[PDB]
Amino acid sequence: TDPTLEWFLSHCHIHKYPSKSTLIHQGEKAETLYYIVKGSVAVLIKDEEGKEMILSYLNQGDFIGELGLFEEGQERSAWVRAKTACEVAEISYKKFRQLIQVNPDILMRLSAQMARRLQVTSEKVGNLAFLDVTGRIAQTLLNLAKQPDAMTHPDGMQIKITRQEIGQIVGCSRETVGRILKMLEDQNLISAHGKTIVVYG
Amino acid sequence: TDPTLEWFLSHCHIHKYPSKSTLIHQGEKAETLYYIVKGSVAVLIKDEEGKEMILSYLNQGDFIGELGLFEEGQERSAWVRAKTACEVAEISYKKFRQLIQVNPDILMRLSAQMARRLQVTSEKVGNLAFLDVTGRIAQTLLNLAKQPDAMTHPDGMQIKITRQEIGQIVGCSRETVGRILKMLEDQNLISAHGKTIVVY
Ligand SMILES: Nc1ncnc2c1ncn2[C@@H]1O[C@@H]2COP(=O)(O)O[C@H]2[C@H]1O
Ligand SMILES: Nc1ncnc2c1ncn2[C@@H]1O[C@@H]2COP(=O)(O)O[C@H]2[C@H]1O
Repeated sequence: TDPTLEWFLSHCHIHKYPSKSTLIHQGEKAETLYYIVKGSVAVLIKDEEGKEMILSYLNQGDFIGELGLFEEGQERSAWVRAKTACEVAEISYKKFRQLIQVNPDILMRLSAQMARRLQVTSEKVGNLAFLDVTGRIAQTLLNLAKQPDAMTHPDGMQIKITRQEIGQIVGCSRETVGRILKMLEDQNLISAHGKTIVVYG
Repeated sequence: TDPTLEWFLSHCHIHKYPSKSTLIHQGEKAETLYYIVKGSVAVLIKDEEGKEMILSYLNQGDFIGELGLFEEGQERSAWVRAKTACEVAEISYKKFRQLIQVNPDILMRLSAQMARRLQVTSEKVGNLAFLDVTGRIAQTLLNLAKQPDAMTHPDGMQIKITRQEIGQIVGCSRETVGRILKMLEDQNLISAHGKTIVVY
């Protein structure tokens, strides 16, 4: 059982958010911490022209908006959009800091999540620096194929994903994803038809 | 410095490291936490080929090797090499977790640094994804103009970085860096005198 989590949750005010709604806006003054009770969200950044890139998918049990907790006057570092319908707990940093005194184990949990996120984001940095847009998309297709939800196909592995989700992962437009996917098909690397993509061998 | 910091340091061993020496090797079993008492280090990762990429620079007052602390059986996520001569304090994770029980404020200081690192690293992800090699270099020069080792100037400030270094942060060749540094000079954005660049 987890008494610490119930204790924490009891000090928050829980709300429901339909999918696609924005929970956090980049630039806002940060004064509250969030905790995903149910559902999943996408943490994303945009460029001066609206092109989006997902930094991470966050799910049940994950804290959100923790980056502004340690210093005053911080701004939210990214937008957070509900991927599915969510049930999110919210609490002011001020109240949260009071809880940390009563039981530091709650901070230990938050920090464990921050360390994992740093490891994963550093990994992305490596890829963005070493691969160009074509390689980024190819490697993404390979990783998707290696995932558990990836189905087995007569000629390799089959994955389901829209050209737009791929664009969000690599940080390019869906039209760009379209051109590269077309090129990859001509090189006999994949087979794209509808929302289904077959990765060969 | 303050009493809490000094309290933490009294439970550590302080070791000296010369320039270019490796403090942490990627893949090692993470069992120790470090604190930079004096000096500077670089955090590096690389691709299947051996090409190095500078993830970050850390300085006096920064903790290092904190990532493997929250879960046992983890490997160091990167290589950490001394940029200058360093004076680094170290303590076992086991002993550190004990200190947390006495005074959690020590964990707060650590977590604050991790939060900052996540912000900076995420920003780096944005730069690499949305900026062309030229855009990256212009930004990097500014990020470097913010370093503690940067010198002032009657026209902006100055850095003593090399073309290999810049290429390692941005993700490009020494040649390309030169090519781009040249352009930025024509456009009156910077001025290079040897290994010294004056960022306006
Ligand atoms: N690299 C990342 N990985 C995971 N989550 C992140 C990352 N960058 C930002 N976020 C989350 O997005 C939130 C935006 O608001 P905050 O900056 O307060 O806190 C941020 C973290 O919760
Ligand atoms: N993105 C990053 N920014 C700053 N320091 C980092 C980053 N990634 C790794 N490190 C540091 O490099 C260390 C490598 O060993 P650890 O993984 O134990 O701890 C890591 C952190 O101390």
